[PDB]
Amino acid sequence: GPSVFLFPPKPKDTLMISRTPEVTCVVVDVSHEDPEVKFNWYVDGVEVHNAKTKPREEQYNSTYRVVSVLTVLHQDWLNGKEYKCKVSNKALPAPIEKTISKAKGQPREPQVYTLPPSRDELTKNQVSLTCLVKGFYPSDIAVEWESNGQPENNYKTTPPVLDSDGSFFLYSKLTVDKSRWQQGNVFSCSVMHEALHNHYTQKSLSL
Amino acid sequence: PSVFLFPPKPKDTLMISRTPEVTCVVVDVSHEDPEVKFNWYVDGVEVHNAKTKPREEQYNSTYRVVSVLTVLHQDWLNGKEYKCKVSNKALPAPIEKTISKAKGQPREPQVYTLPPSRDELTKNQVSLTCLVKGFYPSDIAVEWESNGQPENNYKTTPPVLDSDGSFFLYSKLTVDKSRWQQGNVFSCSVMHEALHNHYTQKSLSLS
Ligand SMILES: *[C@@H]1O[C@H](CO[C@H]2O[C@@H](C)[C@@H](O)[C@@H](O)[C@@H]2O)[C@@H](O[C@@H]2O[C@H](CO)[C@@H](O[C@@H]3O[C@H](CO[C@H]4O[C@H](CO)[C@@H](O)[C@H](O)[C@@H]4O[C@@H]4O[C@H](CO)[C@@H](O[C@@H]5O[C@H](CO)[C@H](O)[C@H](O)[C@H]5O)[C@H](O)[C@H]4NC(C)=O)[C@@H](O)[C@H](O[C@H]4O[C@H](CO)[C@@H](O)[C@H](O[C@@H]5O[C@H](CO)[C@@H](O)[C@H](O)[C@H]5NC(C)=O)[C@@H]4O)[C@@H]3O)[C@H](O)[C@H]2NC(C)=O)[C@H](O)[C@H]1NC(C)=O
Ligand SMILES: *[C@@H]1O[C@H](CO[C@@H]2O[C@@H](C)[C@@H](O)[C@@H](O)[C@@H]2O)[C@@H](O[C@@H]2O[C@H](CO)[C@@H](O[C@@H]3O[C@H](CO[C@H]4O[C@H](CO)[C@@H](O)[C@H](O)[C@@H]4O[C@@H]4O[C@H](CO)[C@@H](O)[C@H](O)[C@H]4NC(C)=O)[C@@H](O)[C@H](O[C@H]4O[C@H](CO)[C@@H](O)[C@H](O)[C@@H]4O)[C@@H]3O)[C@H](O)[C@H]2NC(C)=O)[C@H](O)[C@H]1NC(C)=O
Repeated sequence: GPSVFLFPPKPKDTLMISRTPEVTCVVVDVSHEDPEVKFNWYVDGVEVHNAKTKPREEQYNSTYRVVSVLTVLHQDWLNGKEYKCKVSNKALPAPIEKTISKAKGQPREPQVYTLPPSRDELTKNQVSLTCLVKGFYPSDIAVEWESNGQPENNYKTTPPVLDSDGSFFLYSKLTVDKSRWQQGNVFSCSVMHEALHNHYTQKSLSL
Repeated sequence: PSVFLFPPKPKDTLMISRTPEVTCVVVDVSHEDPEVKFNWYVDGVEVHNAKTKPREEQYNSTYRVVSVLTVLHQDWLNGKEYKCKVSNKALPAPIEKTISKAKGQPREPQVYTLPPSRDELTKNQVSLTCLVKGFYPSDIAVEWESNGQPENNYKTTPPVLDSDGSFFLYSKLTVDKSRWQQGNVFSCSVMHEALHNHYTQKSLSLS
């Protein structure tokens, strides 16, 4: 009994035309008795025929895996067009269908706020710098840290929590050594979201 | 006939006035096959303190049976395991399931209260920030109180594994800009086993 899994493009892939958003349809538990699989793709009902399906790979449980990837348009995804993957197999009484698209709802511009560290944390070895992004819809977002054009990598981004007013919020905490923050250095919190102008914004944070 | 187990709520075990109540769930019950059985084993030894709630009726014609067992607070904190066993006339084997608290040395959380950014002053409301970090396990509970009464207009982020192996999160309490300008004091309460008396709190006020 095969099962089908569908995945959305990464949030950054759609916010800039420099990248290529894609939707991947994965089939697992492909029986050895009947390993033939056909992929039918549909976008808002009408069938599309520009899908690039890779040949099957046998897994270690003697079950094959077929993967079909369809490259989508940036504006089509941001306009909320449903993508449907149809998988047919001789071992399936009925074909399996999976649909995916952007979450419905009017886009909402996120608010970016940078918080200087608490006074209590000025005694410890390292100092936490926090960035608050709130009110953005949908949850597809990307937050990054850098200083003087150089990325910072000791940070963790929280999952988008559903706020009380139907919107989303999250926190991105950057961990830095004490000495760096004491020198009056400037750090920037970079946020990319579809409701922001040019799908990008940043705010500085210094002593 | 799927078996699912869930741990007690993190706040239940930290207060002796509550009940942990480990929950065992059996979904996709067989329509014609009745009498879902239940048995419990604690560290191997069988116990009989279960509360088998009467079943419900779901929309897809698959009812649910839940068995409830209350455990000792220290037993869960000491890491004792719990095993729920099920049987039926549609189940060939007695499918089991075991759950225990996360293994590892508990670490004391650090509580930091952060003020709203200067850019957020121009809005009708301001968002308070409480930073909890460096705690393990992820089982924790965060609340907000102001002048002896509970503020409930807040959302708490899920725990996130940090780079050192500890967890962290945030909680955002939203209050009207009028209240914050007066000088009202707001407290962030954190409950964890690694804290003395399983409780600590930090205040936050305009000054
Ligand atoms: C017919 O209809 C059936 C019922 O209808 C329901 O269907 C639902 C989809 C939904 O629409 C409902 O509205 C509707 O009523 C339906 O039955 C489904 O079957 C599903 C089959 O997968 C099953 O889904 C699983 O759910 C669990 C967790 O479910 C809880 O949380 C989610 C949200 O996170 C909610 O669904 C819900 O809130 C569930 O309840 C939580 O648990 C308990 C409740 O008992 C609460 O805790 C207690 O609370 C009380 C409070 O009084 C006490 O305080 C007590 O002390 C507490 O303990 C808790 O608060 C509840 N809420 C929350 C938020 O937690 C998911 O985790 C499952 O995903 C996991 O499982 C798969 C398969 O095993 C794995 O891929 C993986 O599991 C684990 O993953 C780990 C990853 O790190 C890994 O390490 C582990 O090893 C791995 N596990 C194993 C064993 O290996 C996934 O992560 C899964 O989605 C539904 O729960 C069930 N319905 C109900 C009501 O239970 C039928 O499917 C449907 N169709 C048919 C054909 O019958
Ligand atoms: C036979 O073996 C198959 C292959 O498994 C491999 O081989 C075996 C021998 C072992 O070595 C495995 O470790 C190895 O992986 C099995 O296929 C697996 O089936 C299960 C279902 O039973 C699939 O689980 C599903 O996973 C979804 C997400 O999967 C992505 O993320 C995984 C990490 O979390 C990653 O490991 C996967 O490879 C996959 O990667 C994504 O790929 C896409 C495109 O390629 C990328 O765009 C993504 O970025 C990738 N992801 C990441 C994180 O980078 C889950 O979403 C899904 O859960 C959902 O559905 C369930 C209901 O089904 C809900 O309960 C749940 O809440 C959620 O909604 C599900 O867990 C697994 O992915 C399959 N493995 C692979 C590699 O695809 C067969 O199952 C096995 N059969 C038998 C009979 O033994």
